[PDB]
Amino acid sequence: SHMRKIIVGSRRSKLALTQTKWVIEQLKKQGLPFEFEIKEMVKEIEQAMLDKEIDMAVHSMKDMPAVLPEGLTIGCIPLREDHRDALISKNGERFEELPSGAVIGTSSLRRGAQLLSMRSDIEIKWIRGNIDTRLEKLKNEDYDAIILAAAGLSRMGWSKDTVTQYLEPEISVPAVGQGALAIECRENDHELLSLLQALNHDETARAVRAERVFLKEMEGGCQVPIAGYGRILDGGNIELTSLVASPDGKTIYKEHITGKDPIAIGSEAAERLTSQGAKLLIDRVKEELD
Ligand SMILES: *Cc1[nH]c(Cc2[nH]cc(CCC(=O)O)c2CC(=O)O)c(CCC(=O)O)c1CC(=O)O
Repeated sequence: SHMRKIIVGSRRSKLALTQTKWVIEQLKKQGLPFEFEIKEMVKEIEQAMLDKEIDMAVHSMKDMPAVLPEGLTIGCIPLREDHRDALISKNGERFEELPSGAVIGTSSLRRGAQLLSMRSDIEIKWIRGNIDTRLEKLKNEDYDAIILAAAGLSRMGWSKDTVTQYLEPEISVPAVGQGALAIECRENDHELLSLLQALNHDETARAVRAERVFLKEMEGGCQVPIAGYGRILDGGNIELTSLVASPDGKTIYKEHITGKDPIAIGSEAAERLTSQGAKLLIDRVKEELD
């Protein structure tokens, strides 16, 4: 019959479309009268959305801006995927087993600084590309390993054949939002917001909100050696781990805070780390990037 057709904007990568289709398939489980169509197309997707050219988009949370444009919102955060960083070694060695001088591919200062904090006798080498391109570069270029998000590999069904070691937060604190998706829509799209409600995972959303408040107060992002991971403890409180590192791994600011209110705990984590010197570090790193 004649039902509202929800237009879902997506990037064209294998991963982007996979995450988008995942979300659509989950929403279909409610069996409500909506049709979904993907429009293959964060700031451009946002402009299209404000213009009503699309109704929603699915992004990786770790790629979301600190402030959404007025009139848009994160209308849903589904159950988190794996939050962890993953090591993918060409010849199968765990992190501690890689040979002295092993070249590990990442363009993330957060990742590389944490690895250099554990081992001096490795090299961190820039790499770019979508996940599949990076895995090919590992094979065909001078890298001994790469770091990827476990979540991306999982979404694609590639983990089994790729991951050498899942990195616990104790040794690589994840990027804020890693493994979470942001489903963005118009703030006034009440019908779509109600559809999205059943997919929202409150324990994930509250943990990520804490992470995000911390990142925004620190003026962090993907280009900065900053990390934050929140989870819900068995008693119900949120625990937030916050980290800033020097690019060379020699200086590490790392704290844990526990509380009920994600805004209060994110803000406190930020204040704590800023008093210790982590904000000055961030500002200096930004001065020495292009
Ligand atoms: C902030 C940032 N973005 C990226 C690239 C990226 N974004 C999303 C993913 C998939 C995982 C997810 O959905 O959470 C990825 C790719 C990946 O991490 O596998 C990065 C990584 C840059 C790199 O390592 O070169 C970052 C920065 C960071 O994670 O610190």
